[PDB]
Amino acid sequence: GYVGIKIRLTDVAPQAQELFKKESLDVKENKVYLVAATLRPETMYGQTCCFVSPKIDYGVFDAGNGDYFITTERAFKNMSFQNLTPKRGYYKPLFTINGKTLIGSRIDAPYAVNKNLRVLPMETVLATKGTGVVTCVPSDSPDDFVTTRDLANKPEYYGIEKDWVQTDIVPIVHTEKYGDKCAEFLVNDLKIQSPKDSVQLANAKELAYKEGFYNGTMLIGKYKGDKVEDAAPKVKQDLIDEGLAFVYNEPE
Ligand SMILES: Nc1ncnc2c1ncn2[C@@H]1O[C@H](COP(=O)(O)O)[C@H]2O[B@-]3(OCc4cc(F)ccc43)O[C@H]21
Repeated sequence: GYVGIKIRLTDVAPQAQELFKKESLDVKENKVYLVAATLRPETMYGQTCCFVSPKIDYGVFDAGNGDYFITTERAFKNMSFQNLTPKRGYYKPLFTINGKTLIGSRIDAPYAVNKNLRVLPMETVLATKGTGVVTCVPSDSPDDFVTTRDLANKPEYYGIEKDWVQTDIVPIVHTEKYGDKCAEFLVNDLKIQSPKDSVQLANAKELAYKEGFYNGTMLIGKYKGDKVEDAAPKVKQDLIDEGLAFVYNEPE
């Protein structure tokens, strides 16, 4: 399974405003969330944006009790089978929305120390994995770092504005092998120049995880100074207790 991170949609992008208005779904009154799937809840302090795929047609689903989730239909269907939605096996969204239509939207990500976060495009989101929504932690995720780099280097070309992408990375996890921004270290060390270098990125991802999780120390938050291995389950439970996240499993 995954930890679903409830990223609050505070302001919708101009191209999506006419869509949300037609549905009578005010993001100021109602709680509309992009639900990002993560296995690294301890890294939520370093969220710099939320990624959606331009290729994916997301659903806006009734999550019950005034909540609304933006995910793939596959993911929401899975959530319905484990008491996270109003009705078991019901997964028709209120409406469908392409990832491109959400780009530029403003969001509030749980535990993120950086402010003024935006929804940005990620071309390499695997549509059949998790929720199809990926939160961006460039300090420790090689995929997120390489995607952020390309967006920051040619923002207008990528259909975004300069101020929407954040490059001033706040360190979250200290490591002995790769310093305090292991993803930056590893992307440079392995000379990964494109987000589509899947084989090398998978290598970097695993190296970053093993060192950061098993040997890393938290640099921020309630568990600053603690080993990541000890802190991670505590951060996860805190997020769940505070209504900012939840766990959900998949078939098989
Ligand atoms: N549909 C998708 N397409 C591409 N990537 C996706 C995705 N859904 C989630 N992810 C990414 O893969 C991680 C789980 O890795 P495995 O399952 O073990 O491969 C998740 O945790 B992680 O979230 C924040 C984070 C920080 C970090 F320092 C490292 C990783 C992540 O990035 C997410």
